[PDB]
Amino acid sequence: MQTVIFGRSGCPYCVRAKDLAEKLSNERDDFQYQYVDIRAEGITKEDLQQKAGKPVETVPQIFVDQQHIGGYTDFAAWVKENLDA
Repeated sequence: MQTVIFGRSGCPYCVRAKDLAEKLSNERDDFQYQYVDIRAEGITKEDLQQKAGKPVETVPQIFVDQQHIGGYTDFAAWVKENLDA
């Protein structure tokens, strides 16, 4: 599916979500990922806040096609109990 990482380049934080999503992207031939940045490209915390589900002031965040998962933690966990095959 389409996994999207919306993080803050510069910090070794999104790196985990990208690596995970990426690795998955290769472990499973049906998985693709996208690294989108909030400043580098120009996104607004408002729009994101809206599409994520009011994550107040917490980054980075991961999205899955249409649903929002949360932070790298939720992403790793989500992955574990979803792509365990």
